[PDB]
Amino acid sequence: DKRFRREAEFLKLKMPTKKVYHISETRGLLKTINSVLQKIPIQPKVAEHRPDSKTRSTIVYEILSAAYPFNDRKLLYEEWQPIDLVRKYFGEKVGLYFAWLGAYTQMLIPASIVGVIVFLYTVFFSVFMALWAATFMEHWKRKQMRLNYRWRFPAYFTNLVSIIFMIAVTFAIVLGVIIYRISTAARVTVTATAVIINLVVIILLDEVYGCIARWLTKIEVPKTEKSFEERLTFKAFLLKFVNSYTPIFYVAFFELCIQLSIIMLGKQLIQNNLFEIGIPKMKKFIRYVKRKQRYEVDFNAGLTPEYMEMIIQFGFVTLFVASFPLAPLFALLNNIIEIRLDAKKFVTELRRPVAIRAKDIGIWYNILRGVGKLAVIINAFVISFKDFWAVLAARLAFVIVFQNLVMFMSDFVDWVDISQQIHKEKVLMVELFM
Amino acid sequence: DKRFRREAEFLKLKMPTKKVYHISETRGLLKTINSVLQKIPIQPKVAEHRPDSKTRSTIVYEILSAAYPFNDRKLLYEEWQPIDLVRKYFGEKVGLYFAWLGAYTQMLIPASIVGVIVFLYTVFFSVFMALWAATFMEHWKRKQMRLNYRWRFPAYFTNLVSIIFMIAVTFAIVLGVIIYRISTAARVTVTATAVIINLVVIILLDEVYGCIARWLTKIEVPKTEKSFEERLTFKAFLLKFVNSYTPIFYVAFFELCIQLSIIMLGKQLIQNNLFEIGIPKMKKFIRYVKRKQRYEVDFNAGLTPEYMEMIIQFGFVTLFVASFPLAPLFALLNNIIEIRLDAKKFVTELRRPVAIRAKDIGIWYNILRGVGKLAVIINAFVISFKDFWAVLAARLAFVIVFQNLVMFMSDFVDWVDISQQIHKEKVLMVELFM
Repeated sequence: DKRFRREAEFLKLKMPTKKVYHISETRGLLKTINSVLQKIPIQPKVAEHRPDSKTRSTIVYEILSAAYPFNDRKLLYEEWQPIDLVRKYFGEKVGLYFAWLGAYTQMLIPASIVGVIVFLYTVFFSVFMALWAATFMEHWKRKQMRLNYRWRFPAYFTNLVSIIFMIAVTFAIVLGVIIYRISTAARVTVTATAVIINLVVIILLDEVYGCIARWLTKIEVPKTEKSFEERLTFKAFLLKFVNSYTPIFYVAFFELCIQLSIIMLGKQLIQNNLFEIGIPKMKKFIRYVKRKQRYEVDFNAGLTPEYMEMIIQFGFVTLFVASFPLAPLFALLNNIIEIRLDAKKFVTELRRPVAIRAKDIGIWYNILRGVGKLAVIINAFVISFKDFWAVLAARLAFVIVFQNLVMFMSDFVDWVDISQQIHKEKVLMVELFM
Repeated sequence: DKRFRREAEFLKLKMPTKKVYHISETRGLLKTINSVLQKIPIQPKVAEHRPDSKTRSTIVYEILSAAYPFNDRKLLYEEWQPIDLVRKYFGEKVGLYFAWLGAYTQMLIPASIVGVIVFLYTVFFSVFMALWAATFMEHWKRKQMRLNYRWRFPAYFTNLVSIIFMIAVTFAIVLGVIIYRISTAARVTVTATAVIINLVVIILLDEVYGCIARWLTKIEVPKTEKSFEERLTFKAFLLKFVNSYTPIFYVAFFELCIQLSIIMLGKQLIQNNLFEIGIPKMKKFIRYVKRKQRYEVDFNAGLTPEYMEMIIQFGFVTLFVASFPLAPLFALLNNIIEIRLDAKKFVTELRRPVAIRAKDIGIWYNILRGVGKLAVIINAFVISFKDFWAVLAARLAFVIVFQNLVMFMSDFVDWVDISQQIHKEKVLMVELFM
């Protein structure tokens, strides 16, 4: 692993005392910023007392201006399922990211088929769709165990402040859609353009409220780098899910589901893929013996949004699971596509580090559980949506039995291996201990 | 621990080989049935290798016709909160039984106060009552951690058979109430007598369907004595909760809540207390040097129903939590009363054994969680219960927002210590290990 860099020199000598702990390193000088690499077994045996080059620079990070750290990576380049050297090389938490990502593809897999069978020849698609959700959570957890075998008051005042400015942004979005209706007001295509500039403004407000949430999480003085990012993700899916889901919410009570699917595909392709590849050309044209050349390539890395958008994709998977079926299929196309571009995007990365000790997606996981939770009553609530009073009455009745039958089916699924190998493995642990 | 008793003699010698394992015992002969006591430190040190007289006869049971096993018990007799020698003497699982029983009293404690404040001067009692339920589960679990610190197809064919005969008994109860209406048919007091004979018939059908469920669980060939009793309890609360809750269900859709409270108090006093003390007089009049006299007293022990009725008491706590408030207060009187009679009932027991290794009530615990779960929508569903169509419409609307606000408050409570002592305790474990 390497490093970049008066008080920098003196505290650099203070850092060299930490190099004098048990470390072995070297320096490299070019382009008016310092750089220092390192590599060191007996000291790694002391590291083995504290708790395989991935583990090596990993433990170097456990030891610790800027800083950093390929024929097997080229073996990935030909090779890109990928979980073996993906875990061995890319990392564990991101290995879960591509892993449960590919699981999200696997949930996407048989689901679109029955949706095509639906669109051939009506709410049973939504019912068994919710079943597909619960099963997706189910084998998500089961497979999570499988790869687990394969491996003070002013803060709450600011919480109320984020509540108030949050709903202020929400009604601001309501001004986006209502003023969008005024914008297309004075055939369908004027509203299509208003949806185009509207989702463009959503592309604006995503970075706007998003980096605003970076100020919300950055101004919270987070000591730990596990819970601060967690609640930062909580606000992220909060305002972001408000941002995305807000327009379809304006569609529902305040048809245009084709525009919703256009925003789905363009949000997949034109926004995420094309803008994401645009960022590679942004840094690229902004710029535009073996280990020496790779160290030169070092001059040439968040995950949560790349997690969260899949959440948004799951939010794509959930909400309009009410209306139109076929968005799941092309959604799965964007899934496998963004899987491949995710892989090559990881190839394009700025030297992403290791990340150890994680069971699952956690905040994202139970966040998805709650996504199903709000999703059921939500999509039902749109699904039902003189004597017309009694019509809406019967509508509310189907809402009710829809709710009770819905969660009843949810618990019915919730009724649902290698612990035998855990037991005999522990018997072997005492046996080798003997 | 002791024992009672041709092939009995030969297999008795086979048992004496198990006495020749590491055991020390003695025999005693009277009244045409055999009896053998036992007591044995080095062999108990071998028992300490396998995993304090309670632990002694406990491990004797771990070693194993009929069989069995008091100035500290008299110290309980004056002493009867009781958790110290209750755990030390009475046992751990039953110590949880009296423990979370007294916790159920503690939930009963401040709850009746606001109910009196209600009955002075309307659904907010039910709302905060559900809050009292969720908190009851909450500090039930938290206190459970606190005392935790202080310590193939034909079977499913029979499951369908129990379903069919179960609903057959349910409609049979519907014949009980409807034929009870025919019975009082040809002022209110004729219906009071019909309720009297009705609940008497419920007292019949409790033992009837109850021992029928003993045939359901006894004919299931249960190998283990942990899951068979669990599902036996599941059928027990199933048919029993159907039995009790069936009449008020007949009251609701098919006022008489005073008769419901009369069945509550009489079910507490006349049924449970008076019939229970009647069983002591049943065996008593059916019958009607220190260790010698106590061994003579040995000639002179289920728990689940004694658990389950509290469930029924919780089922008393839940359902008519819709209608009338003051049944909680006298219910708490029956709670403290049945706590005392529970204590002296444990004094009256037929030499109850030890029971180790249990975190909590389990089947009963999440059974109570589901009791709240069905309870919320249930009591709401009774609580809302030309243009009268639109009246029931608005009724259904309050049902809906009642449901969403209800579970919303439930999760709001579900947002909610000595693990520090666990950590420093483990630091002391390595330290004493050092």
